[PDB]
Amino acid sequence: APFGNFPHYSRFHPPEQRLRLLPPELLRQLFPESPENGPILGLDVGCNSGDLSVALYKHFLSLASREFRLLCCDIDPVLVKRAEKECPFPDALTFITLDFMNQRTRKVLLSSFLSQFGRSVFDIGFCMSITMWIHLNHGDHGLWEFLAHLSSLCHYLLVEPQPWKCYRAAARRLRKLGLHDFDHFHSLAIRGDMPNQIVQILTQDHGMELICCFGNTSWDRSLLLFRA
Ligand SMILES: Nc1ncnc2c1ncn2[C@@H]1O[C@H](CSCC[C@H](N)C(=O)O)[C@@H](O)[C@H]1O
Repeated sequence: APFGNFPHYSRFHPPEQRLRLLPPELLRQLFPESPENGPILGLDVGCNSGDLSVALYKHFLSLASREFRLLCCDIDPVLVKRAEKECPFPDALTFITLDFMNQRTRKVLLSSFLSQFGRSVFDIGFCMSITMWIHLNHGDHGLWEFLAHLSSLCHYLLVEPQPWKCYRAAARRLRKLGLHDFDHFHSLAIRGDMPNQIVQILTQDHGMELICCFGNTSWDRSLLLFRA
């Protein structure tokens, strides 16, 4: 699993103590309630086995005027269709297999999904614990391009950057497991304060402003909310 496609990542830190400081009223606190805008469209990048996506859907409190549709994508197809067969809400969550660092696949599938509601772009994006894997697999330039695509693809963006602590463990686990091919740990110049580095990249470069954060940047894991 070089892209970090660990089966059932949910055994690793539980959904509940990654959203305990996340307000359930977030969907109420971010979007108007006029139904003319249509459903609230979320893009969950990196839905390992649907656990955290289902938990995010069950966690947010609805508006009772619009409905929350969530397109979740992942690079491992077996994991995606497991998430499909394990998923409580069929008519609310749509699972697809996508390598987000592929222009053609991403453009085609994301326009196929958003054509169903008009929706030139998404409403809210979810980038939970995928930053480090995009980084390790495509260098600083791939992290930059990933954040750029998500900034120009979403109105709001809830990123969970993995700290530099996890980088060492992941790089060791990949180097020893005959997979140092999917690892640029040496050539990474963006380092140390991954939350603040993501903040600076999404702020100076991609026209987004940090409007919320739940957790400390020096904590276990911090959640960071940007808006275009
Ligand atoms: N280029 C890429 N495009 C899409 N998904 C990717 C990707 N690289 C990695 N992923 C997916 O991103 C996930 C990161 S693991 C995090 C799982 C989930 N976000 C959670 O926090 O519970 C992995 O399951 C992997 O399958």
